[PDB]
This record gives sequence, C-alpha cells and structure tokens, in this order.
Amino acid sequence: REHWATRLGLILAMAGNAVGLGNFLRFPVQAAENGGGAFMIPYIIAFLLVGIPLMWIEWAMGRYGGAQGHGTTPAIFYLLWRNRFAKILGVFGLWIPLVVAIYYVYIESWTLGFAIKFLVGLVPEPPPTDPDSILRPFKEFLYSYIGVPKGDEPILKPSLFAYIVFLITMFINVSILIRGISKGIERFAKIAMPTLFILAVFLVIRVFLLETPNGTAADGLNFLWTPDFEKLKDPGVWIAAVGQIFFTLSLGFGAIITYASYVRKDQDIVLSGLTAATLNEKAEVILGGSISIPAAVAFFGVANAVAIAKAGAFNLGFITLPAIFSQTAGGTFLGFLWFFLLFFAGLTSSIAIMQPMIAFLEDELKLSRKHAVLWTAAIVFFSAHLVMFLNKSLDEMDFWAGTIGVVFFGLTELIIFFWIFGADKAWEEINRGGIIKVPRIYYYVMRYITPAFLAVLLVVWAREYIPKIMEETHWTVWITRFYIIGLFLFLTFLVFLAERRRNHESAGT
Amino acid sequence: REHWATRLGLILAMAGNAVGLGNFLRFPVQAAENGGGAFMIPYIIAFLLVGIPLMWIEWAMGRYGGAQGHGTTPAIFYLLWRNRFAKILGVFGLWIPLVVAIYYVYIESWTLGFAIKFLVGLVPEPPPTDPDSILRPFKEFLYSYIGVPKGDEPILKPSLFAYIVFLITMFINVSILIRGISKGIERFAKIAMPTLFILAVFLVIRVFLLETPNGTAADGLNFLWTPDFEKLKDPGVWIAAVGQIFFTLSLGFGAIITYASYVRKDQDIVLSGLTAATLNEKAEVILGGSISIPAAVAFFGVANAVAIAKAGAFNLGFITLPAIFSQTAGGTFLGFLWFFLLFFAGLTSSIAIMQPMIAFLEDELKLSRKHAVLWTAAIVFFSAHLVMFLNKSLDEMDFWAGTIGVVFFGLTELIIFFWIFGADKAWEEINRGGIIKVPRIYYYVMRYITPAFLAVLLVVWAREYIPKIMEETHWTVWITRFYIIGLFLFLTFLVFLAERRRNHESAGT
Ligand SMILES: CCCCCCCCO[C@@H]1O[C@H](CO)[C@@H](O)[C@H](O)[C@H]1O
Ligand SMILES: CCCCCCCCO[C@@H]1O[C@H](CO)[C@@H](O)[C@H](O)[C@H]1O
Ligand SMILES: CCCCCCCCO[C@@H]1O[C@H](CO)[C@@H](O)[C@H](O)[C@H]1O
Ligand SMILES: CCCCCCCCO[C@@H]1O[C@H](CO)[C@@H](O)[C@H](O)[C@H]1O
Ligand SMILES: CCCCCCCCO[C@@H]1O[C@H](CO)[C@@H](O)[C@H](O)[C@H]1O
Ligand SMILES: CCCCCCCCO[C@@H]1O[C@H](CO)[C@@H](O)[C@H](O)[C@H]1O
Ligand SMILES: CCCCCCCCO[C@@H]1O[C@H](CO)[C@@H](O)[C@H](O)[C@H]1O
Ligand SMILES: CCCCCCCCO[C@@H]1O[C@H](CO)[C@@H](O)[C@H](O)[C@H]1O
Ligand SMILES: CCCCCCCCO[C@@H]1O[C@H](CO)[C@@H](O)[C@H](O)[C@H]1O
Ligand SMILES: CCCCCCCCO[C@@H]1O[C@H](CO)[C@@H](O)[C@H](O)[C@H]1O
Ligand code: MET
Ligand code: MET
Ligand code: NA
Ligand code: NA
Ligand code: NA
Ligand code: NA
Repeated sequence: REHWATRLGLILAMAGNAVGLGNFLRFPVQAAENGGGAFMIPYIIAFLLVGIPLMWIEWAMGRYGGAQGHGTTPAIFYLLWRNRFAKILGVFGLWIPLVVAIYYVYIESWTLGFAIKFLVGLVPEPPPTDPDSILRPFKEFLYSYIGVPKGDEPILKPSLFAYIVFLITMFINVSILIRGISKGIERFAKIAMPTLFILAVFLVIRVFLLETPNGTAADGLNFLWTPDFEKLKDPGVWIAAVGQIFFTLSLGFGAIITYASYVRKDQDIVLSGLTAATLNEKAEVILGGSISIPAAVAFFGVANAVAIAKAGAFNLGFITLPAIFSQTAGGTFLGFLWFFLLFFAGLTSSIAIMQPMIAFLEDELKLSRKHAVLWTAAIVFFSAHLVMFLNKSLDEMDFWAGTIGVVFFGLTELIIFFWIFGADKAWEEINRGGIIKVPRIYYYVMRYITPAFLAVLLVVWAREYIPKIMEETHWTVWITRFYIIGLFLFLTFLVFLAERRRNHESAGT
Repeated sequence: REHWATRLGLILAMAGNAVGLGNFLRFPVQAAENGGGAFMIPYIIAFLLVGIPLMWIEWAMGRYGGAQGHGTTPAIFYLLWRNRFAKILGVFGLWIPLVVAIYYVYIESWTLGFAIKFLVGLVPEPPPTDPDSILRPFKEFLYSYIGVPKGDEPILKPSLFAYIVFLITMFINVSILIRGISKGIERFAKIAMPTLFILAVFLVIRVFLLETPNGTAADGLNFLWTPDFEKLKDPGVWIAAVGQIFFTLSLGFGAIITYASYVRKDQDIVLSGLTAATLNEKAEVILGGSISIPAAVAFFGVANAVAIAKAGAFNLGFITLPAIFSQTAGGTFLGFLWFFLLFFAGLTSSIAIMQPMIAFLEDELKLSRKHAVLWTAAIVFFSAHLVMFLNKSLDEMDFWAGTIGVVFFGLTELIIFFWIFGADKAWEEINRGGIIKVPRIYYYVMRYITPAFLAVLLVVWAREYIPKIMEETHWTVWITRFYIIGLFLFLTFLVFLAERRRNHESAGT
C-alpha cells in the first residue's frame, strides 16, 4: 500500500481535499441567502458539534481500514460491523463521491474555460452606468458557454469550447491521479495550495479597495459578521449551515476516509485532522467570505447583493463578480486570477472525490493504478454527458448525493463507528498515535450530541422540505434519478464481485 | 459444462428460441405493409441466402466455443481470431440480447396481462356495426394498460396491473432459467412447443371459418400468397424481408450461439439447425401468416387490413384481432387463447435472449447459476423502467439492437468465422458430426454471396434510411441512446474484468 511521504504533504493534500468550490462559490451564496451574520452563529456551532468530530471519525476509520489494505467504506464498514448490510451501506461511500464527481468536475471545467477566455481577453465588453447593461453581457457569456435553454425543451447545448475544456479537465485530473498518492496527489498539493493561498489573498486585498456610491467592501464584512439572534429559531438556517459544513469539509463523501487510508497505522490523525479542518475554515470564512460578498455589496448595496445570491448559485461567481471586475482597471486579468483560483481549488477537490473509486478498484478488484484511474475517468466522463445536456440534472445530483446523501452517510458512519463497533474502541482508535489528545468532552459529543443533532435535522428535512422536491419538479428529474440509481446498482454488483474474488482467493491459499 | 439431454429437447428448445412474437406479431405487419405476396419472394430468397447459412454458422461457433467452456461471443470471437478487437466486437453478442430482453420481456408481459384479463372477462364491451365503435374500446383498453400519453409529455403511465404482471413475467422467466439448460429450458420447451402448436392450429381453423360481407379468410391467404414482381426492384421490401429473417430466426442476437454451446462437441448441428430453422418458418408462414391477416381481411377487406398494419406493430395483434374475435361467439375466450399463445411464444424466446448474459457470468466471471440468473434478472428488470415509462424508448431499442444491431452482428460473425478464422476450417467445423452434409453450393454462398448481400443492404440502410432517424426524431431518443451506450460500456468493463481474472488464474496454476 502507498503512503503519504511527508506530514506537510498529508496536511496540504487533505486541505486541498476540503478547500474547493465550496469555499469560494457555495459559502458566499449560503451566507447571503441566510441573513449573513445570522448564518454564522449556526455555522460556527455546526463546525464545533458536527464538522470537527466527524472529521476525526473519518480519519480514524480511514487509517484503521488502510492498516488492513482497505481504502473504501464497503470493506471498512464490514471490518467495523461484520454484517452483510454493512457492505451495502458502504456502497454510498462509493456512490456519493462518484455522483459528486460527475457534476463537480464539469463545474471545475467551467472555471478553466473562463480562465482561458479571461486571460486571452475573449470576454464581453459592457457599454462604457446602468446595472443591467453591465450584468447582461456576462449573463449571456455564461449562458452561451453551458448552453442554457432558450425555449421550452429542458435541453442544454454546451459550446464546442466548453465540451473540449471538459476533456482537458478530465485529462489534467487523470495526469495527477495516475502518478498515485505521493508522486501525484501529494506533489501537486504542495504546489497548488500555496498558489491557491497567494491568489486568494491578492484578490481579497484588491476587493478591499472597492468603493462606489453604493458602498464599500467593509459594508460587506459588516453584513457577514454581524449577528442576528432572531434567525436562531429558524430551522432553515440550521439546515443550511450543517449542509455547508458537510460539503465544505468533504464529510460524508467517503473522500477523507480514502485519503486517511494512506496514513501509516501509527501516525497522528488528531492534530493533522484538526489542522486540515482549521485550514479549510480560514480559506472559507476569511478568504471565501471576503471576496464575493464585499464586492457585491460595494457595487450594489446589501439588499441587491442578497437578491443576486438568491437568483443562482453560479450568478455571483460566474456572472456578477467578473462584471464588477470589468468596471475596474485590469479587471479582465483580475477575472482570470479569480477563475484560475477556482480551477486550482476545484482540481485539488476533484482528485479527492475520484480517489475512492480508484482505491476500490485497486484494493478490492486488484486492478493496477493505471487501469483503475482510466476506468474511473471513463465512467465519470461518460456519465457527465447527462449533466452537460439535460437541464437541472446537475441540481438533482447535487441534492441526492451532495446534499441529502452526505448528511445521511455522515450519521450512518458515526452510528457504525461509535455505536456498533463500540464507543470506547472508537475513541481509542481516534486517539492512538495522537500528537495531541481529543478533548474529553468530545467523547460525549461524538456519542450523544452529534448523532441526535443530525437525526433531528434529517427528520425536519424529509418532512418539511423533500415532499416538495418529490412532487413539484419537472418530469425530467426522473431521468437523472433513474441513472444514478443504476450507478448504485452497478457499484453494488462490483462489491458482489469483489467478495466472490475474495472467496476464490481464500480457497486458493 | 451443462449439455442438452435429448436431441428432441435440443430441437424444441432451439425452435422455442426462434418461434416467438416475431412469428405472430411482427411477420403479419411486415408482410401486409410490403404488398403481401410482394414481400414473400424476397422473404423466401432471404431465408435461403441468409437465414439458413447464418443459422449453421451460429450453431458451429456455439458448439466450437462450448467445447472449450465458452458460451458467448466475447470469448468465442477471440478463439476464432486472437485479437483484442475481437473481444470488443464480441460485446455486441452480449449487448444485443440484453437490450432486446429489456423491451421484449415487457411486451411478453402484455400478452400475459391480456391473457389474464381475457380469461376472467375483464374486457371492453363494444355496442351490439360501425367499425370505429368496435375498434375504439379495444384501442382504449391497450392504451390504459401501457399508459399511452394523453398530452404533450413523452411519458407513459403503466397501469398497476401491467406493472405487477411484468414482475410476475420476470419471475416466470427466472423460475425456468434458474433450473438450468436440461432441467429448465429443455424441460419447459418440451411442454411449451406442443402447447404452442396446438393453440396455433386451433386458432387458424377458427379464423378460417370467418366470413363477412367484406370477405373471407381465403381472401387473406390470396393476398399473402400472390406474387407481385413489380416490388422486386424496391430495396425497401428487400431490407424489410432480411430484417424479418434475422429477427425471426434469432440470428445476430447471440442466442443461437449460446444455446449451441451446450451441444456436445461431437453431436450433429447440420440437420438439427436445419430442422429448427424449418420448424420456425412453418410456424411463421403457415401459422402466423394464417391468423392475423386473414381475419383482418375477412372483416375489413384487403385495403383496410393493410392500413391497420401500417398504423402500428401492436395495432393488429392487441387491438384489431381481439376486436374481431369479440364479434364472434365465445370470442373473449378465443382472445384468451390468442394471448396465451403469444405468452408461451414470448416466454420460450425471452429465456433464450437472457441466457447469453447468464452464460457470460457463469463461464467468464465464475458466478454460480443462481447468482448469474438473479443479477441478469435485476439488470433487465431495472432497465425495463425506461421502456415502461418513456414513450418511444421501446422503438429506439428495437431499432439499434433488434434491427440494425442484428444485421451488423450477423455480417461481423460471418466475416470472423468464414474469412479470418478460415473458410475451410469453418466449413469443416460446420460439417463435423453432421447426420447430413451441407450442400456444396452453400460454401460459396457463405463465403461470397451472404457477406456481399448483407454489406450492400447495410450500405443502402445507412445512406437512405438512418439519416432521417438521426435528424427527424424527438430529443428524448437521446435518453435511450445514452442508457444503452452505457450498457455497452458496462459489458465492456465486465469483459475487462473477465480477462484480468483469467490472467490471475493463469498465474495461480
Ligand atoms: C462517448 C460518449 C458519446 C456520447 C455522444 C455525445 C456527443 C457529443 O456531441 C458534441 O457536443 C459538443 C458540445 O455540445 C458539440 O460542440 C459537438 O459538435 C458535438 O459533437
Ligand atoms: C484551450 C484549448 C481549447 C480550444 C478549443 C477551440 C474550439 C474551437 O471553437 C470554435 O472557435 C471559433 C473561433 O473562436 C468559433 O467561431 C466557433 O464557433 C467555435 O466552434
Ligand atoms: C443524456 C445525454 C445524452 C447525450 C446526447 C449528446 C447530444 C449529441 O447530439 C448532437 O448534439 C449537437 C450539439 O448539442 C447537436 O448540434 C446535434 O443536432 C445533435 O445530434
Ligand atoms: C463541543 C465543543 C467542545 C469544544 C471545546 C474544547 C475545549 C477544550 O476543553 C478542555 O479539554 C481538556 C481536555 O479534555 C481539559 O483538560 C480542559 O479542562 C478543558 O478546558
Ligand atoms: C424518463 C421517464 C420518466 C417517467 C417518470 C415521470 C412520471 C411523472 O411524475 C412526475 O414526477 C415529478 C418528480 O417526482 C413530480 O414533480 C410530478 O408531480 C410528477 O408528475
Ligand atoms: C427498483 C426500481 C425503482 C424505480 C422506481 C419505479 C417505481 C415504480 O412506480 C410504480 O409504477 C406503477 C406503474 O405505473 C404504479 O402503478 C405504482 O403506483 C408505482 O408505485
Ligand atoms: C394476476 C395477479 C395480478 C393482479 C394485480 C391486481 C392489481 C390491483 O389493481 C387494482 O384493481 C382494482 C380493481 O380492478 C382497480 O380499481 C384499481 O384501479 C387497480 O389499481
Ligand atoms: C426512466 C424511468 C424512470 C422511472 C420513473 C418511475 C416513475 C415513478 O414515479 C411515480 O409514478 C407514478 C405512476 O406513474 C405516479 O403516479 C407518481 O406521481 C410518480 O411519482
Ligand atoms: C442458395 C440456394 C441453395 C439451396 C439449394 C440446395 C439444394 C441441394 O443441391 C444439391 O446439393 C448436393 C450436395 O452438394 C449435390 O450432390 C446435388 O447435385 C445438388 O442438387
Ligand atoms: C437527455 C439529454 C438529451 C440531449 C440531446 C438532445 C439534443 C437535441 O438533438 C436532437 O436530436 C434528435 C435525434 O438525433 C434530432 O432528431 C433533432 O433534430 C435534434 O434537435
Ligand atoms: C472533496 S469534494 C467535496 C467538496 C469540497 N470540500 C468543496 O468545498 O468544494
Ligand atoms: C430469441 S428472441 C429473438 C426474436 C424471436 N426469434 C422472435 O421471433 O420473437
Ligand atoms: Na480543493
Ligand atoms: Na471546502
Ligand atoms: Na419462443
Ligand atoms: Na421467430
């Protein structure tokens, strides 16, 4: 089995895993839609009661599985709970990162395509004051790229450039992953993360200098970091904050687990996991929070910046921000640095969500790294044609895997590790080899508070929020549902083949 | 490896393979649309120049592969041609019967649902002379069953009864296939085929007694068996006749090959294959030809019977015939016997098109029969939800696999066996163990005439007929195309896993 060469490489790879498009695109939208500072109290509490404990659990499960040659949850869940139902629940930790990769790599490719177009100056020129005469050209620019429907048919028409840039993006992911853990993922992370940090700081500084008749960047920071205790009784904010915590830290994705399975059995996971989790939050609240919102608030004021955020997840990052930058000197290049930042942020996360599938093929079906990587790319590339060509397929995949799936899988893996396997065995496995120990209070948080927190959250979700999505959507959602259910069955069949191969292997030695 | 117990069982199983819904539903529609007797000259020539030679080739390939423990074309194509490209072309002989099973078993289930409803008398009552007041209730009866779209959305809404009858149909297929070759397929065929023959003869006799002011059954037989030499210059008729020959004899489906791989290495295939092929043609031209057309012609006259046939493939068998029967004493029960005949005809063919997938899983991935059958059922059952719920998905699958696919695969397997492997080695393999020898002229037919016949046919197809289907269809065809292309990739991945398993097996002994 491969291992992380250096401790820094481990940290930066796990930080690259977490620090992605969730920090710079998703977080600003979530915070703005949910009252800015009103979102932040629930967010900080969710980091403390869910984010930190689950991160530790996933490192522990990972390292534990890796010590026996298993990187993924079908096998690992079985080690912790010797039951057939554990292998089947384990499939979600292959399915979730597979479904996420299918749309996530595609969005990642947009940032590469935009970066190329912004560098070379093939960008829209707004007329040289009206807010709609400035935003519209950039809206049309995004809409032509991805091919937003112009009529009634729920069909997308990606531009030829967008399609080819997706191929290149797939190729860049393959070129890193094919070199492995230490020579691929680890080496790249040591380059990407410093680059990512420098680009983000420069952008924050530039944005901090923005001032118009409508306000300054400081007004954005006031909006984001000013508490509103009247939203603490709103369950919608709590649900939003916990979902962002999961997405942002890569929890319930099976990706922290796969990476941790390359950590040596003896090596520290307590301080290392805390550092990775803390690095992500800095990149999220300080860097990600200080770019999009303050720029939007400076140019448009608070109320218009909120309305922009509610309109679309991609509105703020792909339309509004570049439009704002175009009104400043050197703004096209500043647009390039933004999209380049997003590309590197995405690339380090997409190599993380494809590694579980690769680890499964190597560990359980004994494929070489070359074949495991190429087949994984092939499945992701093929399946992405659904997201590329069917309108709202992306949204459906993001909901079932990236939103519902991750919270469900987070609760599941906590139950399996801390209740079934055993709380005291779990607690010991977490702390073993630790440079620091997990604060004692977290034993009771992990065992009682976190599972009750997530169970109540998921109950309110299924009752008050998902009956609408099951009944008030266009019929084409069943195409995506049909396909991703098929993907689960496919992966189940692979788990079946893996165990039959094991049975023949045990009848041969 | 399993083997057919008796020679009769072999014959009746291979006859059950060929004699299906193609004989009783597809053939009447094809003949009527193409000028009746005008269709028959090309049909007889296609039987002689394509049907007979290819049947022999598929028995030979099958038996040859079976002698080395291989039932399916990925392996068999490789034995005949030791090239990587041969295994990939071999996938079509898993893909075609898999895609065909997905829609064919569903249509088979309609005949079971209709049989149950006709037996119990839950049928429409037409008013006790107007042709539309009689046909409409039966049209509505079929349309409610399968859930034909009432609006603009390309969405089907199967009745609860139809869905449950599909489950039962899947279960009946499983219950036969799970018992194996001799104890399942062979035992059932010895019951089904005699039953099928008796039911068909009784129906022919009953139909022969039909006489109205618009004509008799004899007028139907005159229409069908009267030559029109002015259509012999029409390429559309030739294309139609060859397509029916392929479909009707199960050629290019990989199903004759899989069945033949259970024939002992020494056993006769020349007389046995000719008998099976000849039994099918009797059931097709004498039995299938004498039911639907003569009844339609008796009640409506020739021109109206032709128009009915052009309206739909299911119009004649599921709407018109039962409507005609309802005007006769005991007609509901006669409706039952028709649908019962269709069910048994379908069931013996669907167990044949699922056996390739089962043979692959047993032979190459070393799954037990139980697991191979259940996983095959699972994939077919799951994938059938596409055909059940998306309007015209059935048509798209029938075209790419059941129409284009089979002719392409027929030409491919002939090239591999008679050109690459070697004409003289092929000829020897066919004749070895023969109770009779293949007439010498067929060597030159197999080597020169048949391949040139099919190549010219496929050229005119791609030039004059398929650009319309690629450009003049609704966008929803790309859902079915996307899914069945995914199925090909899935099966390719399984061929990849099968060879990796072989490589580990050869490094273990
Ligand atoms: C291996 C997967 C094949 C699935 C068929 C998808 C064909 C892709 O179609 C391509 O889409 C691009 C983006 O819209 C267009 O610019 C190209 O003209 C078109 O060839
Ligand atoms: C970074 C490498 C990706 C480059 C892909 C180029 C795809 C070609 O894209 C073409 O460009 C033309 C000129 O701009 C346009 O007029 C055409 O509409 C477009 O199809
Ligand atoms: C679920 C996704 C199915 C993949 C279908 C890919 C669409 C390829 O289809 C082609 O796309 C081109 C560009 O969009 C169009 O110009 C062509 O008319 C169309 O045939
Ligand atoms: C759920 C929120 C918990 C976060 C608070 C963590 C602060 C650490 O809490 C510390 O833990 C140490 C080790 O158990 C104790 O020795 C100290 O008394 C205690 O202050
Ligand atoms: C491609 C085949 C899809 C067929 C399934 C469509 C059945 C229509 O079901 C639709 O489902 C939607 C989402 O749950 C709901 O919002 C709609 O109310 C409902 O009409
Ligand atoms: C394992 C495959 C699950 C895919 C979801 C398909 C759910 C089937 O849906 C069923 O369809 C029937 C026929 O229209 C209806 O009569 C039933 O009310 C409905 O439950
Ligand atoms: C042969 C066994 C299959 C029987 C399945 C029965 C499915 C129940 O079907 C129900 O039947 C009712 C009474 O006819 C109808 O009123 C309902 O609309 C229908 O849902
Ligand atoms: C590609 C096929 C996707 C499978 C979708 C199955 C549709 C299940 O969806 C359900 O179907 C019922 C009966 O049609 C409807 O009454 C319900 O509104 C719908 O939710
Ligand atoms: C392509 C149409 C061919 C069908 C005709 C088959 C009739 C059999 O043809 C016979 O073959 C025998 C064995 O080779 C010869 O001994 C006979 O002379 C010949 O009449
Ligand atoms: C589910 C995603 C499907 C997206 C692909 C639809 C692209 C539209 O392409 C359509 O293809 C049809 C069939 O080839 C043609 O008949 C139409 O002319 C064409 O517009
Ligand atoms: C490792 S991919 C999961 C999402 C990622 N943590 C992000 O924030 O973009
Ligand atoms: C063996 S399934 C192929 C079709 C079948 N020969 C029929 O006529 O229905
Ligand atoms: Na990242
Ligand atoms: Na993140
Ligand atoms: Na049959
Ligand atoms: Na037939």
